[PDB]
Formats: sequence, C-alpha cells, structure tokens
Amino acid sequence: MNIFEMLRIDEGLRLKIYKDTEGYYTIGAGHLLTKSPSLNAAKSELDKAIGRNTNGVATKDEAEKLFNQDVDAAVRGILRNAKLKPVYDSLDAVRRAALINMVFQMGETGVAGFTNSLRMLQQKRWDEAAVNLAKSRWYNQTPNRAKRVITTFRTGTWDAYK
Ligand SMILES: [Cl-]
Ligand SMILES: [Cl-]
Repeated sequence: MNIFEMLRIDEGLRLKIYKDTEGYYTIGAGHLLTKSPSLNAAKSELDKAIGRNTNGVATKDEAEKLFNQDVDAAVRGILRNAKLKPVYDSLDAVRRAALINMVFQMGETGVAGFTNSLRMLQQKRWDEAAVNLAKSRWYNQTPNRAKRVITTFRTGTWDAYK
C-alpha cells in the first residue's frame, strides 16, 4: 500500500466531469475544477488543465497525470507549511500518508486549522488525536473516508485499507 493506492481508493478515478460530495465539478481522482455552478466554466477549466479541447472528457493517462501533479502539490504544500511541516517530519511513513490524504482532500489551510489534533499527533498521543479529529465537519460529512484516515493515524498500519 502507498499514498497513490490509498487515494485511489478514497477518490476513485472518473473520466467524465462529475460533482464531488459538495456538489462541485471535478474530474479524475478528486481534481476540483471549479466551485462555480457553471458546467461551462468547468469545461473551460478542464481544457486549460489538460491542454486540449476536451469536451468534459479526459483519457486515463490525462487523469493520472492530474493525479500525480496533485499528490506532488499536496506534499510540497505540507513541506512549505510552517504548521504542517513539523508534524509531518515527526511521523512514520504510514501516518505521513494519512496526513497527505487529509491535505489532498481539504487543502493545506484546512488541515493547518486542526491545531489541537496536529499537536496531539506531534506528541504521538494516538487515541487522543483520533478522538479530536472526529469532532469535525470533515468526519460528519464524509464519515467512512474520515474513519479510514483516522484509523490510519491511530494504528500506524494500513488495516483500514486492506
Ligand atoms: Cl491544474
Ligand atoms: Cl465517506
């Protein structure tokens, strides 16, 4: 198991523009296109991202390329973030993937906001962090995914994904 396989399970890989859990236009493995209600705007963003007139449809390779870029960007965002970097540096390889997953889903700013949970993760207080992470809109809105990530932080294993 690795970060890509993990996110593939959590996000899937759709080849036609679709609406995410929040009703926003997305493509591939959770690549948000726009928060605008407009399908046209979505299509415009898609074409700009892939570099061709797509007509709302991407090929598998194109989607995968977007996926690779997004994973790379999440990691880099973490490393550049003053609040995130120290937690990431303190974790083992499995838990680092869990942190990457949260950043991929909610953006750096969003995760950076879980102040208390981050401090707990940094102190290796696993069960405490898991409880804290669960008190969030994130857990209430996408519970199954949040439980998978939470368990990963709690145990340090990939059990929730196997
Ligand atoms: Cl892009
Ligand atoms: Cl879910």
